[PDB]
Amino acid sequence: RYKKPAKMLHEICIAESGASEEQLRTCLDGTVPTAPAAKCYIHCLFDKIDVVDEATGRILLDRLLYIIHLTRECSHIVTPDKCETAYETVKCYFNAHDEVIKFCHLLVLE
Ligand SMILES: CCCCCCCCCCCCCCCC(=O)O
Repeated sequence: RYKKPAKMLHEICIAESGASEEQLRTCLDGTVPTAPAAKCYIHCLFDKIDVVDEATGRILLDRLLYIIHLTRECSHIVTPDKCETAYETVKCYFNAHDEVIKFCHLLVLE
């Protein structure tokens, strides 16, 4: 609605990743969370919304934006670790403060 599906994504992904609320809560000032469990929380989000490329593991950023210049390079990031791939993609694309806080608010708060 879209607060209801995001709240559920957050609960499922906190469980799967083992990321604490405090670790994720760092997003409130616009900083992309850096804790290994928090990086895995981000991958879990992409996996649950089905925005992870089956072929390569690239993050399908344009597909994410359907769900709500720089998209193509950031959507072609592949690392040996799925959590690092998710973290590097967000860092690349959501490089502005307000961009991060908006998704943070959607996932993290009431
Ligand atoms: C801890 C928050 C920071 C990470 C959030 C920024 C990058 C990805 C955001 C995922 C959006 C999930 C909302 C889509 C779910 C839906 O469509 O219902």
